[PDB]
Order: sequence, then C-alpha cells, then structure tokens
Amino acid sequence: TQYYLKYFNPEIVYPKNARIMLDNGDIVRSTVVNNTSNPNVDMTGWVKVSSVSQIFDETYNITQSVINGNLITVDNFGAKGDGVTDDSAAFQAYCDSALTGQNLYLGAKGRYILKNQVDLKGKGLVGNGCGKVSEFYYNLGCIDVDGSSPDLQGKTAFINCGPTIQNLTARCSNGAGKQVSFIEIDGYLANIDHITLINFYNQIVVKQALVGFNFTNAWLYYSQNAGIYCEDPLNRVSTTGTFHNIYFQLGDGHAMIFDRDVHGCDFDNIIFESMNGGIKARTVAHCGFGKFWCENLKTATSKDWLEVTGANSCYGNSFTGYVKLLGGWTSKTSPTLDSLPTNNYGGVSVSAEGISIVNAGNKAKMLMLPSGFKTGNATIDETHISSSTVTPLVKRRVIGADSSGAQYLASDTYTKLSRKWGTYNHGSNNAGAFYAPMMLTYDQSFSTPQNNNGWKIVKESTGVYRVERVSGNTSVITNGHIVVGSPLMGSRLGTGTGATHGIQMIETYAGSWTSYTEAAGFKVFWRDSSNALVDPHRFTVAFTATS
Amino acid sequence: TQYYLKYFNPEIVYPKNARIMLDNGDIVRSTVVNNTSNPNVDMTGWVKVSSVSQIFDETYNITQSVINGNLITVDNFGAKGDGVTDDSAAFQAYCDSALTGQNLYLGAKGRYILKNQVDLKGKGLVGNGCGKVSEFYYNLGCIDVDGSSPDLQGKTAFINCGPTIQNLTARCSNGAGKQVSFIEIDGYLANIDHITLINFYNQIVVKQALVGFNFTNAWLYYSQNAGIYCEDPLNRVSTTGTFHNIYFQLGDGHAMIFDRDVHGCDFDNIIFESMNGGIKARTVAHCGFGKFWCENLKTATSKDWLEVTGANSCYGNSFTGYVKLLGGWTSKTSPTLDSLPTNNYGGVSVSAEGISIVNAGNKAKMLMLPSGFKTGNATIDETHISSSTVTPLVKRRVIGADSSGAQYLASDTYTKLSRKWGTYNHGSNNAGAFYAPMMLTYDQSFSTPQNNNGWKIVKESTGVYRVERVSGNTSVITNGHIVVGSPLMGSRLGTGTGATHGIQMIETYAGSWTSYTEAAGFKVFWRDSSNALVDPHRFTVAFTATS
Amino acid sequence: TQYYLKYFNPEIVYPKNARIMLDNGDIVRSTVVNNTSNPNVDMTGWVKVSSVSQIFDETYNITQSVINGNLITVDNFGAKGDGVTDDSAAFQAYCDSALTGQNLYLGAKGRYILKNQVDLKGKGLVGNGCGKVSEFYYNLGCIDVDGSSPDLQGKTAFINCGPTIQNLTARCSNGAGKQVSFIEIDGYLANIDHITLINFYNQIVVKQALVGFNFTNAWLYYSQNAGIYCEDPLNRVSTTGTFHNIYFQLGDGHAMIFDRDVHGCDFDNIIFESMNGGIKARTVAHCGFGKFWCENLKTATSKDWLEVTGANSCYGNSFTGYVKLLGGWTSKTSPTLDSLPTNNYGGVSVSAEGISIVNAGNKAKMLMLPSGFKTGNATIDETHISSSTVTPLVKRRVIGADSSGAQYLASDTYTKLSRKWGTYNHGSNNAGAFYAPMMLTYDQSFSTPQNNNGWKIVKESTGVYRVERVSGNTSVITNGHIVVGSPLMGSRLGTGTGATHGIQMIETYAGSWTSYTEAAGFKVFWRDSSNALVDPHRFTVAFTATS
Repeated sequence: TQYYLKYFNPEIVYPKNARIMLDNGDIVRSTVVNNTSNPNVDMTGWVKVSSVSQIFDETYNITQSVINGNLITVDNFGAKGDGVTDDSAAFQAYCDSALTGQNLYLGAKGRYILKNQVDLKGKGLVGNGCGKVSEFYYNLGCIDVDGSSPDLQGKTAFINCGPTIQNLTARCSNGAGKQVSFIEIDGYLANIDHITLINFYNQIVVKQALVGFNFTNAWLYYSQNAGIYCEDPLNRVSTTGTFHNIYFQLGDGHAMIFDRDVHGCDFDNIIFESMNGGIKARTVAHCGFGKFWCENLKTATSKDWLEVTGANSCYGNSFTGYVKLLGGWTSKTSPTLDSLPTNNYGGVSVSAEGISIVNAGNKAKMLMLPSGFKTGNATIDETHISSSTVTPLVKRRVIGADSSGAQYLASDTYTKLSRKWGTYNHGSNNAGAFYAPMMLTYDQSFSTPQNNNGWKIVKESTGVYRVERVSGNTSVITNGHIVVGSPLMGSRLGTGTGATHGIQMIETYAGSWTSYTEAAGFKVFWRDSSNALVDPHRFTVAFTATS
Repeated sequence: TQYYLKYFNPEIVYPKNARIMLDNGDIVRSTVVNNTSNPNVDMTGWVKVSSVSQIFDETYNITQSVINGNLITVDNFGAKGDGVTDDSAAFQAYCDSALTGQNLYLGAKGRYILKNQVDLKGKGLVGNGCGKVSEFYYNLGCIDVDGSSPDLQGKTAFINCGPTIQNLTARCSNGAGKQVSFIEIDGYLANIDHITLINFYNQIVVKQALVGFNFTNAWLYYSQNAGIYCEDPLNRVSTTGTFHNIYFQLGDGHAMIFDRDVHGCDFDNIIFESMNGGIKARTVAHCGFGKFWCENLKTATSKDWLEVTGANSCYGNSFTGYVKLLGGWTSKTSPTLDSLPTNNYGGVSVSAEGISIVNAGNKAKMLMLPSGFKTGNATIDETHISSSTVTPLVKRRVIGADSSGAQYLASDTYTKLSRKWGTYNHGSNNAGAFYAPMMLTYDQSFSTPQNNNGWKIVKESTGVYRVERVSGNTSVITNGHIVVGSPLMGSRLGTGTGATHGIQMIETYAGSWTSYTEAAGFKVFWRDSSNALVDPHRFTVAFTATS
Repeated sequence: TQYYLKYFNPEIVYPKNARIMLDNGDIVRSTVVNNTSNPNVDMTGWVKVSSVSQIFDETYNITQSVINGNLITVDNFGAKGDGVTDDSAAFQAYCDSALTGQNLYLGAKGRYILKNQVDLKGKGLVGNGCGKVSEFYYNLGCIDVDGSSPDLQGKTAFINCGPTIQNLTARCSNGAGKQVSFIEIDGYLANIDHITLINFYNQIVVKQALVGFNFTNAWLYYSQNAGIYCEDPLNRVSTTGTFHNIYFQLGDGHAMIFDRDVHGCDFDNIIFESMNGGIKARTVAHCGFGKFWCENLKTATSKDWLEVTGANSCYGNSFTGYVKLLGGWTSKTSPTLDSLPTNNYGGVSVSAEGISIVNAGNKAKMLMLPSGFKTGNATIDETHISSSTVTPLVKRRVIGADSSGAQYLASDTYTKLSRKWGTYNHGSNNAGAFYAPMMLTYDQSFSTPQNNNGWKIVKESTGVYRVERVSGNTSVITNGHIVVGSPLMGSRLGTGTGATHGIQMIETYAGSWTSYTEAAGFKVFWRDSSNALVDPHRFTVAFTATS
C-alpha cells in the first residue's frame, strides 16, 4: 500500500494499459484487453516499459529505438574496450549482424583487445581516431591485437576487409617473432586513409592485385617484415594504385614489398626513417615517384630506396620528385647516375639534381644541368621529331647585335654538300660565312684512290689531274670555292721541289659552268719553273660545292 | 488493486509529482501543485514520463534529449532505408528542419529509395559508406534513386547541395533512357571525396564555374552522359579545380564534359576504363595533368584522352605524368608527337616517352630523348636567357684528357668575325685550334662582285686585286691567316694555264699592320711563268680575321 | 487512491523491486530485500528508473548507457552552441573527462561561442562540417571564438591540439586588432583536412617544427597575419610537411610564414587571392612546388609568391607546376627568368613557360623552349655523364636521306687532333667529310713563334721552313691534307712579289711516311721565278692531322 509493486496473479484479468512487474521487477504494460497471459512466460499482449521501443523523442515523434540506428559500433555487441577483455567475439557479432552497415565502427573511447582473428565479412574498418605513436593515444582509442595469443600466430588479425580502412589506430602487443599481421584487404577498389599502425609482421596485406587502390596519410611504425605487402599469387599484375603521405619508421624489413609486378602506380611524399628496405618489386613499369625522404637504416648498412629485382623490369617511370638520401640510402634513379648498357632503372628523372632520361636496356642517357648537357653513350643526336622528314636542320646561334642593338642569331648550313656558319656585317649590311671545305688528296702510292663524297682525283696525262665524279655521283658543284694545296714532288716524302698550278672546270653539260656556274668537277694542271707539265707524287685540294 | 492503471478523473485534485495514465495508456506526471487540468486535452502542468526529455544519463547529468542532438540523420525524420519505401519526404523534412546541421546524414544501415527530387537547401551530403560497385554494398548503405519515377525524368535527384559530398554510395535504378542525374553542386568551394556513383545521366552536375573545387577518391561507374558535367552557362570560366584518384568505368559517354573553359585545374591518377570519351572542354589553359590510365572504349573505336575543341584553345599546360593508352585511346599530348603549324595541344610534356615543349599556334617543338634532341621546325636555336645580352656564346666540349687524366673540355669561338674550335696539346702544353675561314671568290663574269661579311675582291690594275672593305665595313683583320686559291685563266671555264701569287696587306692606318698586325684587307698579285702580271678570270681566297 | 505517488516513509520496509518517489518526484526502485534506507539521503539499495542505466535496447540486450558511449560531444558536457552562451567551460570539461576519446567533437548543429582559451589536453579537433565562408554555415555548425574577450587578447584560442584537425568551420568574431589566433598544434605527426577558418591573427600555429605534417583541403580567409605560422624557436628545421588544396583569401598578411628553415616539404594546388604575401621562409631546401594561382593583392603593390630571405638559402627545389600571376604577384622561379651570379632561387623549373635548371650560388642556367636552348652564362657544355670518361663525343645530325628514303644522320669528329663533319653520297655510296684544318702562320716579325697544338714554323735555311713539333709534342700527322698559303715577301706589309712552294714530309721514324703515311710535320720550300730559294717575311699553312 505504501509502495508500488504487483507481480502477476493468475486470478486477475488485466485491462489494456494495466501495469505490473515481472518476477525480475521490470514493469510490463498490457497492450490488449482481457489480458490473462503470464508475461513471465509469454510476452504476447505485453511490452516492457523500460525498453527504448517504448521511449519517445517528442522532437521527432519517433522511438529511441529508431534514433539508436543512427550509429552502431562494436560497443552495441558487448565490446568493452578496456585494455584487458578480449573483444573478438563482439567484433565478430557486429560483422555477423543484420543491423550493421558497410563498415565496422569503434566506440568513442576504448583500447579494444583482440585475441582471436576477426572475419570482417566484407565490412570496412573505421576507428575512433588516427593518433600519434604513443600510449596516450592507444589508451584513448585503438585496436590492440594480442600478438601473444597462440590462435593469432602466423595469421592476419582481420580478414576480408571491405574497401575502407580509415580514422584508425591499431597496434600489436607482445607479438615479437609471432608473425602476426594486421589486415587483409582486396586490391580492387580501396580507400585507405588516416591510419596509424604499430608493430605487426605485415601491416597491410593486399590480396590479389592492386587496381583503383588508394592509400594515403598513414603512419606505419615498427613493422617486422613490411608496412604494405602484395603477393599477387596469380600474377594478375597490380595497376593504378596510389600511395601518398606515408611515414614508414623503424621497421625491421621493407616499407613495401610487391612479390611481382606493378604498373601505373603513384608514390608521393613518402618517408623512410630507420627502415631496412624501401619499396621492393619484381617489375616497376610506368609508375610515378614524387618526393621521398630517406633517412637512416635500422640495421642494414646500404639499401636502395627503390629495389626492382627483374632484369630490365624497371622501365617507363617518372622519377619526378627529389629523393633525399641520408644515413646509407642509395638510389639507382638519380639524373646524374651514369647509364649502364642494360638494367638501368628506366624513366625520366627530374629534380634540382638534373633533368635526365634513360631506357632500361640501352646505354643512351641525356642529362641537362645548369652548365649544359651530358650524354651516357658518348653521342648526341640532333634530328626531326618526324621520322619521315629528310630535310637538313639549321642551327641558329647568337653571335652579336644588329644595328638597333637587338640580338643577332646567325644560321648555319649542314647538308650533304655544304658545311657553313653564317655571319652578318651590320656596318655594311652584308651577309657572310665561315666554311669547312671538302678536302681530298691525290697520292700515287695509295692502293686505291681517296674518295670524298663521290669525288676522287685521277691522273689524266702528264701534269693534268681530274677532280672527278665517280659512277653514281650525280651531285654538282655550284659556284664553288677552290683551293689547291701543296705538292710533294718526286716521291711520297717529297724532294722539296715545287710546282705551279692552274685549274679548269669540268662541266655537267655544255655551258653549265660558263653560263650557270655548275660543274661536275675540275682539272688541276701542274707545271715546273720552265712552265713544263710535271707530275706531283701527292697533293691536296680543298673545295666547296656551293658559294 | 492488483495492477496499476488510473485514468484522468475530473473530480480529483492531482498533487505535484502525481502520476496517471492518458487515455492511450502513456503515463503523465504532474509538474504543478493543485493540478485539475485534463492531460488528454491540455498538457500544461504535465509531462510524459516516457519522453527522452524525462530520461537522464547520470554520467553527464543531462537528458537523453540532449544526447540525441549529437548525431541526427534522415532516420530521425522517418526514413526507412528498406529498399522499397520512398524516403524523399523524410530527406526533405531533414533539410527543412531547424535542428539539422551543415550536412544531411544517412543512418547506419539502409538502402534509401528516392522517387522524388530532394532540395538539399544548401546542406552537404554525407553517406554511410563508400562501397564497391555491388549489391552487397548497396544493401548495407546507399542512396538508391528510382530512375523509373516519372517525377525524376530529365531532372537531377538532388539540387542545391552544399560544399560537401562524402562517404557516399549512390545509384540510380531502372533509369536507362530517362536522363536522371544525381546531384547539383555549386562550383565555388567544394570538397567531394570518397564517393561511389552508379548509373545516372550526369553523375556530378557542377553549377556555375569551378573555383576552389576539390574532387578526390571517386568510383564513377556506368554514367550515360558524363561522370562530371560543367555547363558554365554564363561563361564565368572555371579555375582552380582539382580532380584526383577518380575511376571512370563503363560510361556510355565521357568522363568529364566542360561545355566551356577551364584554367589552372589539376587532374591526377585518373582511370578511364571502357568509356566513350575522356575529358572534353572548349578551352584548357594552364592546367596540370598527371597520371592517366586509359584502357578500352565501350562502343567507340578511337578517342583522345583529352579533347579540346577550341582552335588554339589548349595552351599553357603541364602534361607531366605518363598516359597509358590501351584499346583505342589516343593522345594529342605525347612528347614524341610531331608538331603542327597551329592547333597543337600547347604545353610541356614530361614522361619516360620524352621531355618536350610546344606552343599551340606554332610549329616549334623541342624534344629531349636518351639519344639527344629532336626539333619540330627543322631549326634549333642557341642564345642567352636575357634578351638584351649580345655577346657571343662559347660552347665547351669534351675532347680528351689533361695530363692528370681529368676530362678536358675545349672551347669554341663563333663571333661575327671568327669561327674556331679550340684544342690543347698536353704533351707540349700548347693551345691549338681548328678553323673555318671566310672564303671569297673573284669572277669577272659575275654581274655583281661576291661579298663575304663586308669584303669583296676588285681588280685594281693588271694582275693586282684588292680584297677590300666595302663602305660601312669598319671591322678589321687582326693577325689573320691567308690562303689564296686556284686561278682559272683566260675564261670562266679556264684554259688550264697557271699563275703565281704574292700578297700585300692593306692597312687601316699608317703602320697598323707593320706594328700591330691590324689590316683592312690585302692585295693579291698574280704573275705568269715569265714573272709578268696577269689577270685570272676567276680565283678564290680564304682568310681569317683573327689568329 | 486515484493517482500514483508515494514518498519515503521511515516506518515501512520496502521489498526488492518496490517503487516509490524521491521528494523531487523521481521514481526509485529497491534493488535489495528488507530496504529501510531513505533514498533521498542514501541511494544504496536503490536505483533511479528514469536513468539510462535502467533503460534497455532489446535489439542488443544492452543499456542505453552503453549506446550513449558510441559518440560523445561537447553537448554531453553542457555546451549550448546557441551563438550567445560561452561554451568554453563545457569544451574544457570534455577535454578533462575520463570518458572522451582521441578527439573533441561538436554536436550536430551549433554555433559554439568561446570566450576563454581551451586546453585540448592532446585531443584533436573534429567539427560538425566544413562550410563555405558565410553566416549560413556558421549558424548551422562552427566554433565562433569571441575576439572581443579580454582573456583571449594576444593568445591562441585552442592550445595543445592533438594530431587531428578536421571537418571544421571556425571563425573569430570582433577580434580586429586583438591578435587572437585559432589553434596550436605540434609539428610532429599531424593530419589537418577539410577545414574552413575565418579571421584570426594566425589561423594555424605550428609548434616546434614540421615532420610528417599533412595539411589539405582548407579555406583560410581573412587572417590578419598568417594562415599558417611556424616559428620553430629552437631551430629544429621543418621537414616532410605537405600543403595541398589550400585557398588563402583576403588575408592582411601572408599565406604562410616560416621564421626559419623548411626542407623536403610539398606545396600543390594553392590559391593566393588578395593576400599581402605568399609563402615566406628563411630557407627553402629540396621542396616541391606544384600549381599556384596567385590573383591580386589586398593592399600591397608587388609581392613574390615565394619569398626566401636567407642568402643562397633557396636551393634544391622543384618548381614543377605552373604559377599563375595576376594583379601584382611576381616570381623568382620562372624558367625564363635570367640568372644572377648568386642568390638565385635554386632548383628545376618545369612548366609551359619552359624547362630550366639553376643553382643558387652561380650564374649557370639552362633553359629549353620550343625554339631550342638558352643559357644564363654565355656558355653551353657538352660532356659525358661519367666524370672519369675521357673519350671524345660524336654528334650526329640529320642532313638528308639514304637511298631508301630514311633519315641519314651524319657523324662529326672533334678530337684533340681533328675537327670534321661527316657526309655521305648515296648516289655513289661514298663517305665524305667537311674539314676545319689547323692554321698556322710564320712571321719573322713575331716576338715568339706562333704555335698551334704543339706545332710551330721555323726557318731552317734560306727558303726552307720546318712545320715542326715542339718539345713534348708526341702527336703525329696520319695521311693528312696540306695547303700552303700566300707569301708576304720582303717586309711584313709585303712588296707584292710572289713565290712558289713545294713540301717535304718530316718522318717520326725511318720510313714512317713513305710506308705508313705517318709524319711528325713537314718542310715548306719557297722559290722565286728563277727557281732560287727565297725567304718570305710571313706566310700561312693549313693542314690536318688525319685524312
């Protein structure tokens, strides 16, 4: 009478809305008229008044039950996040539930211990913060995998991850030597961002091959084998993966290991600090590499920041950010690196160190520096972009000023028949040129006549020599310059006696020279001091095929 | 007596804190003394005890009502997310509510059907996960627009979106041919990231023009017209938009369509897989393009990855990532592409294919490859960076080693008056040089005298010729080398007779040559075998203006 | 009898599950048998039935108390977010609470006023949306710092921020001239993304130095001093910071100020609109700079987009995006900028403007444009990539077509002893060449003999001259070409008389020339018209050391 408490009584008929207590003390309300059912064994016709399905938010005129569908976490399934209790069953219940969405979520605060593998069943993973690598952040929010658990030895803690890993701090405690990896995620369609992973054997285990795989803003500390590992067991070939803003620190192994081939992937703003390896792959093809900061090795003495193991399997790449190398890191991608005859890390390299380009399987490499150019094969080509164009080139070079004081660029000539360098006199307004003539020498001791460009010198008769076209030479001299050189008389060594020359042109057709200054060649006539025709043993001529 | 149930009684005075039931069975509590008001018609002086305003979390000493303000979603407004029920009214109620924040949020799990257009009223859109393109993820969390709804035909499903679209999966079901687009968002200030969009006509409809518009990490599948469409009807000109990590797959149209002009935008790590078009725009100016992976076309046979329609309207760009082309995709931006006289896709292009630079409206293009250089206009210039500097250049080239075994780079000379290539003898420690002299020919059959660089040859008298400066030529010979060539006697063809020459310098001032080896020119004297002066018809001289 | 209300009565023994009212009207339930304790003064053995610890979600069989641990915000601690009430104490309570996780969170809707500094105690900051810069978004969700509050003058509103700032809109109201800054965050390990900051003195205050610091997608408007400020008081040197997708608008000062040194940082897709300064630092070393859009200055007339104050302290950089300059912005990094002898902004610069490379402390700079090349020091070098290789180079140049119509690239020669340019006659199938010979002049008026490449000319006897090797010249002539020039007789000016020459080779060993065409040099013999030996005053020779 002085308090409220009534248990079920089988003699009573409970009207609609009547309230009594279950034997455990919880109040139930009848939802039907003439209720004679015992709510302790049969809840038909009754509801528990302390249930959120019976509590309403008047602002929305909906039950608290509905509002509790806004955000569901592992806490809903009994996870404690208390740094001690194994929450693996709660995590699994979440992933097996009909009520949960695309991703698994952690509660606001908790250090969630996992002593058994969790099958995410295709759900992604969203944590409760991306923290620094310190106990302060682990205590506020993280997944803490128990690496000492026998059931996790040699296994990955999370399998069948969906396309999301984000906003997460996750560590492995007491797993040294137990080969506990963190998470398995498929290579096709992933967004991984804002994560901090601490310890583990492999931190990110990629299944199958990359394609549309995006990875950014990750602090990956103390991995024992790799920060990111992609086996690609079926050799699908990884493509179109992006890896940005990743800090790899104090790992016993590599930053990234691809057992096989990587194509069209992008790597930028990556840090290797005290690792024992950088990025390792069998093949790296048509990938982009931006800025890398490589500082110190954990126990190794020397390591390449990028390690490609296949012969001529590093090609088509863009090494277009500066790679900082400190404390033992080396590079096979620097613009200033000398080329090899084969097995170069093929690609374009652009940084303050230089602008260069090289292919994997050839010695050719060009490098531009502030001073000019360097070549890897002792050769520099100059030609047309079009492979079909067969005109000569003209090079223009600043040599002075015109009368107004503007730069004067002079033009050269390099054809099959002419080598010249232009000039100009702005005082008198006359073009000019410097000449590299054809030179050609007759020597009666030669086994075969010397030939320059289809011309040879032959003796016609005593004292008369033809500088003549050989069979097939249809080229001509047009208004050319002619210089005859010095005679060696009497023998190849020469007696020291002299001779006087004159010339006569050889026409291509009657009147070709007289009228049009076209010639096939020319004759040289040699005479002694008595004006008699004489035969030198050897003499030179120099001539041009144009004016 | 054996249960608890009391309805309102008008004869009773209810004290403060008294509890009774409303006619519907819900308990009310009196908040005032002497309460005689019927709570069924007048709740003044009463509160409903099952309301969250009357439920407390003792940890915080606040009502559940306050806690329910932490996260509000469309579920608060009656959205079912059940794959059947039209939730459009609930979505609209959310956007019209005084209680909701910057963005619209989905509940934890739900496939939210929309059969009518939703006006976001400036709210952004945050989903419940960025999933793969599969029913598994649609069933867990997405917006599912009913493309068969007559009220959505030819319209956009969401209008007036705020500056956020994120963490979202959205599809259009049964909308083939109905031209249903997904969302309209203003071009000024946007962050779009971690989205998956499936079907629709235009997936992202940008209103007005881009500026400060950031778009990343998007899987855009099966669009019928475009993944991203920007009309820019007022021709404001789009600027400063970023488009990164986008996978366009199996669209019937283009990846991106700009009807007008795009300036200063960045595109990187984009995939076109089985599309019918890449990025199309009227003008593309000063944009950055990084890595593209273009593989296969849906029904088209050949498409450019970047399609710019305006004449000379592609200029100032950076094509600085590798563009992979497979299955019909083409490019107008490759470093190795030959230049056109006009309508080039103007910009710098850098990849393993080459390093090149070209302007839109000119044939000039330079390309650096491992082998050396290629030009698009048969010309290569060498000059100063400064347009006012008018000194000559010096080229240095490795030609051997010095006595210590270090590389010896020799210097050339190319001035208005001298062309030489330096050398050095490290055995005797003497500099040397190779010479390209001026050559100049006299021919009495010429209509006008030949002139080289302000010098011509004229007959002074029988057998005496001046190699002399013409009016305005104030340049000089300093300690030069002189070679006289071969005479053609008697006629232009030549008789074949010879002659003997000597020279005499022409001074610039009295003693200039004798004392300072400066000359204006020189005379050539020709004599026959009897030492009498004679006149050749034609002869050559070669000389240098410096030693 | 006609309502439910019973207060505590000390004469009564309350059984387990008995319910009565506290004096305030709240119902309590006995949890123990034989309960005689007054719940108004002693809650042992009682529980409040309206507490969320006594409310259950039957879907999960957990209390609402547990569900309320899923998301905790400042609203849990009494924050009103009403645009008037100071919520600083509530924010501080959140950060001091044992219940909260890594980050501080805002409620769904609220304009949260702060009139006092909040110490985040190492917690990061997560807002309720990243809005546009307008009252519409401030009213829906932001932090609104009261800049008129005396307690905030000259201070930062938030101190000791954790590694996260995201999804946030924050403004300072009425703070003009009060030097109120927004937030202090440590430089080591940060993820800042999707923020909008309005007003403040310094918006982001970085403590210590950058390392693993990632900053993206930020709209930073109206700062009075800087958008981002890093003092680095201990000169630790900032490294490995990324700054992407940042819109700086209408700031009275700079976008970013580093008082000291920055290494290995990346800046990309940044906008300066009506600022009074861009990025300022003492040292910028090995940093990457991508696309910048710089449009207009607030009150300044001219500002560099990048301002590095230290002498030769801008070096090693990559300026590899286009920098748009409008309305007064200038640049010291353009590829077309002329080099200085010192204090260049050192690095590689790549854009549609050109491809260039320069060092800080030297005049050297190379630039490639569509036309060819430009140099900053009037010099262009061509050498090997290897510093130890001492072979000559060969340049190949397109000069025509072969008989099949394919491009023919001809090879040059430039050794210590030979300068030639190759050619080929495809009509007759003969190689050819153009020659730049050594030239060397004898002059009896010279104070010392002229020397070219270890050869000089000396008089042996009347009319006999040796073109001979000097001591140490062990180089040889092999099958060379020889041309003797024109004699100046009788005096340096010349009388005009002539002479006739012949030559004789000088062997290196007996038979060297006769048998193997090897010579040390050659003799020149000069004779008058009566065939008597005579001595010219001066004469030239031209010769080659190879055929």
